[PDB]
Amino acid sequence: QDLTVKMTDLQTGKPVGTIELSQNKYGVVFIPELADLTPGIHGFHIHQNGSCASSEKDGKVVLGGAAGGHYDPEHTNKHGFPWTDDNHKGDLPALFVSANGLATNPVLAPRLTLKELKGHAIMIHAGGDNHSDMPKALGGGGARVACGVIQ
Amino acid sequence: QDLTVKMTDLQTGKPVGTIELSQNKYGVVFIPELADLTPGIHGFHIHQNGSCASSEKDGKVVLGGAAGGHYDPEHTNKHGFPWTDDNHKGDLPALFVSANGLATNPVLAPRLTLKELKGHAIMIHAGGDNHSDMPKALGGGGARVACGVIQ
Ligand SMILES: [Cu+2]
Ligand SMILES: [Cu+2]
Ligand SMILES: [Zn+2]
Ligand SMILES: [Zn+2]
Repeated sequence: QDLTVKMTDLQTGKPVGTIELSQNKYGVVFIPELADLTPGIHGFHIHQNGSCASSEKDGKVVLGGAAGGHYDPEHTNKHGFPWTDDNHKGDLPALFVSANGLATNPVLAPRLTLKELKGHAIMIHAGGDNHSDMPKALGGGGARVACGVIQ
Repeated sequence: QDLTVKMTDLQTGKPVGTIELSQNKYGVVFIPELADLTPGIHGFHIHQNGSCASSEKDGKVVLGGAAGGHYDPEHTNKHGFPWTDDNHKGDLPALFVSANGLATNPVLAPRLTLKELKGHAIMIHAGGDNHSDMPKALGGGGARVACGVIQ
């Protein structure tokens, strides 16, 4: 264990739980303890800016848009797998949400370190993540439903 | 990519798809392409013996029991996480099965290598995997539903 990240639903504004971040010899483990999520597989990524506030795009509101794009320190400008290097370092494996709307399945990011995560935002999307920009950009994650700033 | 493992349902005996095994700098990636599985999270582990045949335990039939216990080359005799060392090296992250009964979400095992996998069995269980022997042994995976021998 190490860091505790408070997550909040963007649409409702109410807290949905926390995610514990820990560093180990194989990378960063994300241990979720969230509730009230839509059952299924969800896009899960680290974003650039440390904010969950809404942004604005061509006259339309973007929930959690202030977080910016996917954390991409090497400027790959591509969405990929958590085990591939030529893509966003913030690409995490998808988060599993069971029928009861709970997310407790831990996940690991081999290309990340805890230290570099400080000041960034953890994002959970409505759609899944096929780890590619096609047929849909950013793995088809779609809108941002839950978000939290890494302290 | 590298190896293709044919998976078959133990109860029905009919094929359920394949799992592609590939080696990369971070470990072994398991890319599933399975169908006809019960929606939800499933225990996913590498077992000792290279057989999916049934075994016998105190007069009761054990589907896929010929596969033996979880691959544990260091004899830890404990069930754990894919990123912890003091437990079965065959402990993989859980497999996600969507509502449509399909399993396509790729998963990685940082403690494994392709070469050592040859001759072992890939197992999918009915229950999930909380990566511990409690409250239920072997992460609560329960019975074995799908199995395949690594060539
Ligand atoms: Cu994202
Ligand atoms: Cu098993
Ligand atoms: Zn990305
Ligand atoms: Zn095990």
